[PDB]
Amino acid sequence: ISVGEDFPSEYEQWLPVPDPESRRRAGVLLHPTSFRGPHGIGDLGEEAFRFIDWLHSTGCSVWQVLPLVPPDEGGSPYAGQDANCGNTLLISLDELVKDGLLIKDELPQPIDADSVNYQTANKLKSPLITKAAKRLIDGNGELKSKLLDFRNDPSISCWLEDAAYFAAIDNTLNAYSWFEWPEPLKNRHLSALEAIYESQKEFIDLFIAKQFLFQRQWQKVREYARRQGVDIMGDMPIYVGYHSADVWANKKHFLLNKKGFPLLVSGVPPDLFSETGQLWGSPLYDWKAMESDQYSWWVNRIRRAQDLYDECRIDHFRGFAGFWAVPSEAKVAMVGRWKVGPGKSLFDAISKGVGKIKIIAEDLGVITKDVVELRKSIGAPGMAVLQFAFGGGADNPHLPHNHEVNQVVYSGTHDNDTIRGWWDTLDQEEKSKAMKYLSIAGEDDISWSVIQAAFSSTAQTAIIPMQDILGLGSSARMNTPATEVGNWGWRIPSSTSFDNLETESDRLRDLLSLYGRL
Amino acid sequence: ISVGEDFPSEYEQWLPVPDPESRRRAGVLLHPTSFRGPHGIGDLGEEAFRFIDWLHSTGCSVWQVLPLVPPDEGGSPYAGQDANCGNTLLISLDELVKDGLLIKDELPQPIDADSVNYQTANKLKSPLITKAAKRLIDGNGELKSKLLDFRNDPSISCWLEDAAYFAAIDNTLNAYSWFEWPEPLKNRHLSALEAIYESQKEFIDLFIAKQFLFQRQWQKVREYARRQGVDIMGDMPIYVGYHSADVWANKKHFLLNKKGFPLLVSGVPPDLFSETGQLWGSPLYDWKAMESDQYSWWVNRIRRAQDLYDECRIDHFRGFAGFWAVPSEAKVAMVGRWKVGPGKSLFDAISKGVGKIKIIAEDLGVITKDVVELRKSIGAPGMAVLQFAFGGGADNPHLPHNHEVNQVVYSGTHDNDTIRGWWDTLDQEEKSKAMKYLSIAGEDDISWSVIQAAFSSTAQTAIIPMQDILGLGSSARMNTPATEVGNWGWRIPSSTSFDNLETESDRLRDLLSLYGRL
Ligand SMILES: C[C@H]1O[C@H](O[C@H]2[C@H](O)[C@@H](O)[C@@H](O[C@H]3[C@H](O)[C@@H](O)[C@H](O)O[C@@H]3CO)O[C@@H]2CO)[C@H](O)[C@@H](O)[C@@H]1N[C@H]1C=C(CO)[C@@H](O[C@H]2O[C@H](CO)[C@@H](O[C@H]3O[C@H](C)[C@@H](N[C@H]4C=C(CO)[C@@H](O)[C@H](O)[C@H]4O)[C@H](O)[C@H]3O)[C@H](O)[C@H]2O)[C@H](O)[C@H]1O
Ligand SMILES: C[C@H]1O[C@H](O[C@H]2[C@H](O)[C@@H](O)[C@@H](O[C@H]3[C@H](O)[C@@H](O)[C@H](O)O[C@@H]3CO)O[C@@H]2CO)[C@H](O)[C@@H](O)[C@@H]1N[C@H]1C=C(CO)[C@@H](O[C@H]2O[C@H](CO)[C@@H](O[C@H]3O[C@H](C)[C@@H](N[C@H]4C=C(CO)[C@@H](O)[C@H](O)[C@H]4O)[C@H](O)[C@H]3O)[C@H](O)[C@H]2O)[C@H](O)[C@H]1O
Repeated sequence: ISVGEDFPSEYEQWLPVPDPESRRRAGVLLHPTSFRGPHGIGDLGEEAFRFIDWLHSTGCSVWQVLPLVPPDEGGSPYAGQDANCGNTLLISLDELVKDGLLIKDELPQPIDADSVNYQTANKLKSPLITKAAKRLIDGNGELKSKLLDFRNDPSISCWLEDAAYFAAIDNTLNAYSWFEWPEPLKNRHLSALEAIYESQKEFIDLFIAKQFLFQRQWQKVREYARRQGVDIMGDMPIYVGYHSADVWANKKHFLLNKKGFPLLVSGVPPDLFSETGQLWGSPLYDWKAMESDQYSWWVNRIRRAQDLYDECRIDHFRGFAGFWAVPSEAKVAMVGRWKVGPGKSLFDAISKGVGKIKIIAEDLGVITKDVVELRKSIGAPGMAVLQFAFGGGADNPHLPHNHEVNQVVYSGTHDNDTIRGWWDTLDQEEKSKAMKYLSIAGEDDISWSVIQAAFSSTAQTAIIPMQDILGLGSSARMNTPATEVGNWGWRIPSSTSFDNLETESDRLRDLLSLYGRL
Repeated sequence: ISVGEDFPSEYEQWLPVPDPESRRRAGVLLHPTSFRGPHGIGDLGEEAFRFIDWLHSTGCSVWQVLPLVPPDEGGSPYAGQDANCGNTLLISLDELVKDGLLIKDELPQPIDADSVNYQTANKLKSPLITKAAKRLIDGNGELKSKLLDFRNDPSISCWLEDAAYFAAIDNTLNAYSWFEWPEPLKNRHLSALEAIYESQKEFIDLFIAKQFLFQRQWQKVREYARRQGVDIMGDMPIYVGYHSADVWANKKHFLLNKKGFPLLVSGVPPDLFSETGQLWGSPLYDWKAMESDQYSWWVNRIRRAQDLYDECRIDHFRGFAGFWAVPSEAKVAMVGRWKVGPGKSLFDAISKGVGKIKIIAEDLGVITKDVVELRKSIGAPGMAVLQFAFGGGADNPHLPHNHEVNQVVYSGTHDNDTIRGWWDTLDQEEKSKAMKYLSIAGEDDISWSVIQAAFSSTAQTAIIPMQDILGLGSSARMNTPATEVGNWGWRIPSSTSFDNLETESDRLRDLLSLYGRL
């Protein structure tokens, strides 16, 4: 219509429509090992479905988990034994009964494990998981046909075969790591791998069958989440452990010497958690090498993650701009150097290979100019953690008035204390600063005040740890960085069920309503 | 530095620097007619400088005024008698004593005017302002030389001459408006204008001298503001009155019939303020005609505003996308229709002619898709008013969780009640809704709770009316839309001075500090 002319009679109702991709929402951070149950550890069975139902009733639409990789021996998902495999100790045994692979009589006696012991859980559950996998590979029915489909899926076998062979070799040998393996296994000579197949054929087929079982139980949890309107946000650990099929089967893509030993290892300089810095110990990526077959190993990680999650947190995102390299012999991280990461070049390859992708940049720590620019050049939202909001002055980016829309706000991460515990240890200048910003009734319910401040944010997504919805103290902390004992063990108390959290559900629902996050 | 290589030793300190154009700030809305003083009305003398000093001590860096045009007879700046002229009743007489144009003995006896009466002020001040202008045009000194410079400034005369001639003709004739003027004055015949100059030469030179005096006092106020770090935000009324030099000297650029009578007039459909809508009564722009000499009249408005202000509010911004046209004979606005505005085409011409300009879009009312898009396509911030936040649900754009960064947040505008008065009339559903969002101590200090909510916003600029800093009731309301009597009259109580507002100053300074607006 030309300037000056009349509009049609429905001009007043030509109102702007809210973008569905801009929808405000809330979520809960809860790793599946924290579910209750009689087998020493949480699993992908009934408790997972009950939690989704409870989460649905709160109005939350996001469930954030830690990485689902097989953890290290202290329970850590961030130096896993493989990059793409699933933690087979998350397999529900009760579910294997529904699938026909176990009979009820075989299910073991319950144990009291108010925290996870990964070794206790392993001794109790692995015999039955192997028995179930044995019955699966023996059968000729529909489930066997689904296993064969899984195996020869081109994008499963490009990681699954190497991982089975690796697990098989490690079962044959007494060595501490693959560094000590004999040269022909260590460097993957065809005949040596052929011999391993012949002598460890059954073990290999069992390992592949256990990965199929994990895959199946997880995809069912995720379908049930989708059915109840819940997206699952996974977690992509930046580094993988030395003793893994990933490092072993792609030596030239890591920073190792001629004999396979790491030249440099991962960590961060002196920070909040340690005076000497955090020495993680992982091997590091030879980025110029990776660049040369298009980061195909990184592109397969993201493809695997797309199959497991709706959305994905990229751990230590800053590491792709610049990474901290410590000499491999060092006993502390504080002696080390910053090195140039792959930058945008990695993310263009992920785009080109995988397509459109929902990524959350965990951009916490030392944030330099090149990190901020990388995050913005791929469009990924960053993070705000309220527990870091009350040091410094009013320009602190974690304070609500400084949040952005394309961002996720946490009360805290799995690396922080709970709110209660954090408030208990808090320095007095930081505490009275926080009282001026927050709305506090009783200090008992400081959790709800912080949760309230997170939801009132302009940030599109607000994530709360289950510990803070339950108002738990420091004994419920999931992880303390720069410590080796007593992490990754927290479980929901055996006496709290998802049917006894109606008050919490309502109180949350009220807040999401109030801040337009339903 | 290539991928994999070491960074230099100052990598940790390559931290991102905050953009100075992103600086958060606060301000006060206060029209100069509201200043105290003995002459029935506020002026650009000592009270203006005292306010700037007080404003500086609070930490605010913005002073927002209403349009400074000569108002209509009820005091309204939004249907002024001219578009570019200054309200000569804002001239300080005490300042004219300092300039040598008046002697102290001539200054009149004080009057008690706790609200402005524009006619009382006109009777009292105009004889002395004319006396002062007479002494100015009679002189041969430095001030006369500055007047001559003002006159022949090419971008002053392209509006000032028409406005003097118009005022001169109106002084000669008994007519109500220029519609009733004889054809040769009405249509600006050369010989008829020549005759006016010869018979009204002195009046004309006096009018031009009064505009010089306004210009001088205003530029001194603005230089003092700049010295104290205070920007002045003006206001660009969208429409100008029928009886003005603007309409008269540019007939073909308005929607008038062959004889000069308006075909259509301005207003808005049925809304919050009136069941029949607001019939403003102004003539309307013939936009296709204006497009044809590049909107040169609009481009001169903005040029004039650049000379008076740092930044400018565009009143009824939505009107440039679509405008409501009511038949001229109508007694209510509710019978009318929406017509297509000039859109981006106007703003490209302003860019091309004036350069870079700091514009605030007053995008309140009925907001259609084409308004949101126009605002965004020129990059202008919009507005949020907290007084409209508590109708509807959690998607209401005036609620703090929905603010954007490129935005100005107000407790209220000059069109709203004060906070106190607003809270006093508030419906009970709206009131308990507000109590859940706001932090309220005593209801007396509801003003400070709303001021707090405005400052805590992510919006880059927060503006508060002086009435709310003083915690005043509805009697201090500046304007009620769709009313004709009792507006534009509010003045600071004669017993409140800027030296007795230390507590207010501190309390504000505390809030700006807390929300990073210092
Ligand atoms: C944890 C987090 O750290 C970095 O960000 C921190 C930052 O450092 C802090 O300063 C702070 O920053 C705030 C700041 O305080 C505020 O002032 C400011 O305003 O805001 C900033 C935030 O912007 O907090 C942030 C965030 O917490 C990183 O940047 C961040 O990405 C990190 N979080 C990630 C990353 C990892 C990486 O793995 C996870 O790390 C966890 O897992 C590892 C691995 O298990 C664990 O390490 C333990 O286990 C190792 C295996 C062990 N290594 C030994 C191994 C051997 C075998 O070879 C031995 O031979 C030898 O003895 C050792 O090498 C480690 O010793 C052991 O510690 C980490 O502890 C654990 O945290 C994080 O979970 C993940 O979220
Ligand atoms: C005022 C404001 O109105 C519009 O926006 C409103 C909106 O209409 C409201 O509904 C509400 O919207 C909210 C809503 O409630 C919420 O639910 C929702 O969530 O948010 C929205 C906000 O987005 O509030 C908004 C904002 O207040 C416009 O869109 C907005 O731009 C307007 N504000 C501007 C514009 C003007 C333009 O004039 C100013 O108007 C003021 O000045 C005029 C001029 O004096 C005054 O009019 C009086 O004086 C006239 C001379 C008189 N005319 C008579 C003349 C005659 C002869 O010619 C007579 O014969 C005849 O009887 C008359 O025509 C008028 O009668 C008289 O009223 C206005 O009253 C005065 O307000 C605003 O100050 C400025 O801020």
